[PDB]
Amino acid sequence: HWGYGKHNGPEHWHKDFPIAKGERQSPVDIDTHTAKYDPSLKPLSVSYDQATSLRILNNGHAFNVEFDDSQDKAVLKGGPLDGTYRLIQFHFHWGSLDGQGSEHTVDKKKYAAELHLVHWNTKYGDFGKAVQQPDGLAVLGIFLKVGSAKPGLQKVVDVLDSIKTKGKSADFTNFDPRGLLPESLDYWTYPGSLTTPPLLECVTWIVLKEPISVSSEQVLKFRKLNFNGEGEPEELMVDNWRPAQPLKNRQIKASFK
Ligand SMILES: NS(=O)(=O)c1ccc(-c2cnc3ccccc3c2)cc1
Ligand SMILES: [Zn+2]
Repeated sequence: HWGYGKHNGPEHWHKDFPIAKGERQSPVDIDTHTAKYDPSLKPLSVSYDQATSLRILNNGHAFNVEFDDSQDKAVLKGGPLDGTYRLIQFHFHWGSLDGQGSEHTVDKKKYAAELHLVHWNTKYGDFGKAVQQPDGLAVLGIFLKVGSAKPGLQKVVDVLDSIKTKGKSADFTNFDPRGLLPESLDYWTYPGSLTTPPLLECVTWIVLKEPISVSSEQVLKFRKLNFNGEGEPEELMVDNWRPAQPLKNRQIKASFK
């Protein structure tokens, strides 16, 4: 099955998921000089004060911090969006080296990691229905650069030892995702896809221009996770990013001048 290795990595996915060669695939390079300022773009509305985190899971390609999405608790609105999107999970993509790891790039620059806060459009009733719709998901993407530690990330880092291998999960209640956001909510936005199989073309991408800083030790502990399950040969969970895909007939808009 699919993964990030030489024999099952992004270059192979199209054989099981032909949409990998589609017209609105993610991630993309964000050419900041070609992205046009759109003065009609509204500010983002990130309402996370009532977020209810539940669990953290090693799913064999990343770790997901999952939320209660059975009610409107943590929601994304505004920006390019119509309607209300419920937070269901966030996860990261990261590198084996500080100089790579993000999925989106900015003027071809790669960050050490990228955070994805995944939300689904409540008008479709549940997550599984939403991913079948071209406006089903809104993913808030946030770059991570290596520098000073991010205090609000440390509770995530601390628990990774307990979910080292594929299929392990741990209680993760009372985590506040507001501690993962940068100061500014200026963003770029474009229509795209899931960056992992099934690669469905259901995502409005909202990528924050301001990265967050994490410490070398924080990302180091990301890289001690495992792709494999317990009892199998150890494969470090590193370089779980898909590279930039052709922009094709899309325009990236900027919320800011
Ligand atoms: N990396 S990303 O674009 O933010 C992202 C990628 C994939 C999913 C996801 C994962 N597994 C699925 C299984 C069945 C249906 C939809 C799925 C979506 C959810 C979010
Ligand atoms: Zn992702």
